[PDB]
Amino acid sequence: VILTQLNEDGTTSNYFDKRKLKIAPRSTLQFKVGPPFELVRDYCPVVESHTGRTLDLRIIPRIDRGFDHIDEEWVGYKRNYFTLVSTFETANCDLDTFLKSSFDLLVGRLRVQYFAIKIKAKNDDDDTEINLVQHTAKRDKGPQFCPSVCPLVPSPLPKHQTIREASNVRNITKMKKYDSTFYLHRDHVNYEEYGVDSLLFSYPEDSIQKVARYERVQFASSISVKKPSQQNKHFSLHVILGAVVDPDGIPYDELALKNGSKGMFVYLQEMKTPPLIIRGRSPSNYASSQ
DNA sequence: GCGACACATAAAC
DNA sequence: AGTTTATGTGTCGC
Repeated sequence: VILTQLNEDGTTSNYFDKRKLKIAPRSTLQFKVGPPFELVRDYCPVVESHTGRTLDLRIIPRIDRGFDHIDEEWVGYKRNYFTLVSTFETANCDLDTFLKSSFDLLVGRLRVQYFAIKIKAKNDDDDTEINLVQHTAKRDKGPQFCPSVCPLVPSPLPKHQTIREASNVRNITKMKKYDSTFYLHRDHVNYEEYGVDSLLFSYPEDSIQKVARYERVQFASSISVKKPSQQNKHFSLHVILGAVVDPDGIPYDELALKNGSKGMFVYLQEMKTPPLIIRGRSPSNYASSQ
């Protein structure tokens, strides 16, 4: 009934079929590593502004809630939360150096203001985009919102156990414990060490995330989970790393910029999951029917 | 099949 | 040690 795999950090992922077994909502058995991500492609090259060195980039994503591996399929539930986390790394540049440097897109050179991640859901068979929604912990007693673009600096991805532990922390002392893992506070650096043109100082806010954490995520309530043939639709979750540039023929999305104008999120790299099945609200998707 | 409201139960403190 | 929080899911009414 429960199939167990050891995660990288020694925690377990415990896969079970909610059609057959009901587990408590706050059980640690609801936390588990989801499907592994794969490269879709690399897009615009990025170079350091004096050396000309190409910046090596890699997205490091993981799903930590919401998906079970059940007989060779990855299965989620429309009504339930998933968690998708991601960082990125720069193989050839340590963070401290990276933040003092400046970088251009090779298209002919657009200056990078900052790096950021976004996520999307798609129908994996036809590339149609599917809406995602997020809640706060208050769920129906708080607002609903669509996942946002997350400015980020390079960082290792926290272990599954760390994401689990930090999921519902309010206590101030405990929050302090995790702060350095999730945030860089630009207002606490020595400003005299940095040039006006430095990458750190073109980030839009002082509080800069080191990890993009999309928690309490669902597919939009209106998604059809089956095809007309009654076969399951196949979905995929995508993570896109971009460079945000000032707007004034390569893939990009428009972005609501800080100063009011509309800039460009220029694609750098994209990863996606294998095909995903989503179980809808039908009673037959739950053990209560049996 | 979906929005709303309800109940239940382990985590968080 | 008890209370509140957070979240899977049961149920009602259209």
